[PDB]
Amino acid sequence: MSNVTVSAFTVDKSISEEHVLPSSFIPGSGNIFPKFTSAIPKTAWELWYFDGISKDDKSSIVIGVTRNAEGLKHGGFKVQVFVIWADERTWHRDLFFPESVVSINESGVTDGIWKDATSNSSISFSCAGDLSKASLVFDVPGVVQGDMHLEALPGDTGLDTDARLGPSVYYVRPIGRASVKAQLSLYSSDATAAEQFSLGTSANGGMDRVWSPLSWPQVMTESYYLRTQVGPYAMQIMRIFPPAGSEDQPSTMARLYREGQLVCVAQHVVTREDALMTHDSLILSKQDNSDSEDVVTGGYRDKNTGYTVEFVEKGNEGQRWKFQVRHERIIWNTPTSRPGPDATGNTGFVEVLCGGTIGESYEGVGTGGQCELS
Repeated sequence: MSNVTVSAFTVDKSISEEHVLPSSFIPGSGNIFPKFTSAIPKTAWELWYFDGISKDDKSSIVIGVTRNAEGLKHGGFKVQVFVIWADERTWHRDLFFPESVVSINESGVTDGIWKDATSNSSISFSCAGDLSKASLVFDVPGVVQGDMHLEALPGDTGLDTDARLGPSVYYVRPIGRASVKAQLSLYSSDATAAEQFSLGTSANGGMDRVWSPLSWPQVMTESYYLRTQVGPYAMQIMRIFPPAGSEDQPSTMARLYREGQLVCVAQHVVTREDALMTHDSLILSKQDNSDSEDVVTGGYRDKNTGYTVEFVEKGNEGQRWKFQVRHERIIWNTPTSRPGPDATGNTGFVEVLCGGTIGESYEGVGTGGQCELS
């Protein structure tokens, strides 16, 4: 009943056994529309990611809307929802929907609807054509109901930058920098009680769009995610280490903004400020200050308490921005191996940051995540 372009998947019919090639990356675009349009191969995956974190009280919300075959045994395509309250209570669900539909409508809005007709449940996202905002509607009775809204902050969009994350993954950032609001009713597992969640004030966040034809262990052994507003600064980092047995350099899709102006476009990871002066570069190193009072580690074999971030502008005269990243609160700990002293895992953090150029000590909070595969 309207002039739509549509990719309608069901978990029963859209998972292919043969290998499929995805449509190509659209430079300068949010790439919101799915790249595996008719069927998705067993190893491939697609991600629509949204988060926000309150500078005022450190409440935070994290949404992963995915297509991939791993949910097949679970009854559909997975959506992940994590929240942490100001008081560090947490809530989480993996939700599986048989139907996933992404469409572009007559006004240019791209809508994604993950639905489960027989439980009257759905989670949807909606991206404005100009990516000036995106909103989500949670409608899962007895589980989660409410909405989330992201508004793009003024300035450069960063969409005219390289989105490759190594040779097998594309990491696009449709909304790099946004203000965020979220209100949810969150139910207990038995659905007899519900708690209210309101994202705190002065919340920042954004939206990322990620996809690959290869499984996670085929593209990386470890990843670090970070998104934060630090006074005038805003930065988004994804850094991976190459898969086991490879010998590539680490990869990164890392960006630094100042007053909304994109000032460092780092596609390379280095260990030293002079290692690669022909390119904007990133130094990302773990820290271990287990004696500090305001720090946490993940719940697996990585005992790092934080990271040092340094953006190194290109050139002999290039600027340098350095930020300390301290893990302050645990949003989630989920395993990527069987239990044990050497177990690996995936941890989400409320991060606290401080830094800038020399002579600056701006502060903010951010969302962090680290995953180590085995």
